Amino acid sequence: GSHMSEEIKRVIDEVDGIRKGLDRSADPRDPEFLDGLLKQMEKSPHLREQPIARALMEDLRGFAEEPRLLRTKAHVNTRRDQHIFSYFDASYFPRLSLDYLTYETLPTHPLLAERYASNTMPVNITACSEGFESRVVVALFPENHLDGRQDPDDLIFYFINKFVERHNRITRKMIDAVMAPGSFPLIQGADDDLVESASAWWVRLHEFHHRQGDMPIPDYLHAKKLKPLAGLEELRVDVSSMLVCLNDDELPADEARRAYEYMLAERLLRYAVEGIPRPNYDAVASQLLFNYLSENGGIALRGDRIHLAPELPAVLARFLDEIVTVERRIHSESVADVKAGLLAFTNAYTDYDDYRHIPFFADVKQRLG
Ligand SMILES: [Fe+2]
Repeated sequence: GSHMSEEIKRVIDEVDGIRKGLDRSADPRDPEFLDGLLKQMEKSPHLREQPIARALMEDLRGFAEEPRLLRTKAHVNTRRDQHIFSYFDASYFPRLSLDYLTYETLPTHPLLAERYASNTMPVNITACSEGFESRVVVALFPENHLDGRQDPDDLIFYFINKFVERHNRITRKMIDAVMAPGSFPLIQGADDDLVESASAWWVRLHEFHHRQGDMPIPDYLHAKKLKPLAGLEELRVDVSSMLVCLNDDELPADEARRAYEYMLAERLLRYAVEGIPRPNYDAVASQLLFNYLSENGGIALRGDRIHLAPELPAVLARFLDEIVTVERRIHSESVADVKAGLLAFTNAYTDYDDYRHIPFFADVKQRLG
């Protein structure tokens, strides 16, 4: 390798060595645990030279008095370099602990980050410790750090290489075997660099739209924690994103179009089949959108193929309007009552027993891998 790449491998091999011996049953905030971790790190000769590791080490040393990873997050948020290293404690990323990555940025069109700014970093992982190999760890959020905090400057990271992989492994196959021929002309058989860019558009518009509307997630997180409502919210921001891709004609047309089709294929196909024995919240949301589209003339089933209707962009805007109409009630009714209204919308387009994978996708999951 190059000289840097060899040194990074030495840094990461040290991380992987400490990490695998850590008592993971312990409370990772316990001072004896952290002191012992600090001592292994202080005797870790390539790791302890890295600026991010020195920030982490000082944060950890002071953690009892100051339970913030203040220097670690300042390093990452200012992007002093493209190294991300910390001690993570995330319920839904259980394999993350003492973990280290380097990333490469992805170029995005200026009007995208200009008109639709958030603190979102779509990046590719270029090297990492074992925790970041977990296929589950497709993003990284400020509160996943040991201090559990999210603050207004914090950058959110999405590992686009992992989304491209999911597209290559599941979505492509599904487009061919599930959609009508000709459904997704700009993204069908598209090159990975083009999927990559579509996916970076998706995450950027996704996070932007979370913060938009009458019930934006920062403020209304708890209103939207129930599985159907968590899923309906993700649907709201993805459809909003799709519609920006169709309606904002100042965006480059091929890229916006490619992003649009990527988002719709991912939502209609890959997210719709996820689920151990039963659908997850993303799956239920895809079920919801699918049923809603069937029943309102956005898509039709014939031949065991989804056919995308000419007026799908109109049915999408109708869909988003029904959510916004319910969410606008927040300004005059109780949260409990607006939550009941959101729930009533989802129940009209899903099947609950937990939720059941709808029969069309039960057969696709059966038919395909
Ligand atoms: Fe989201």
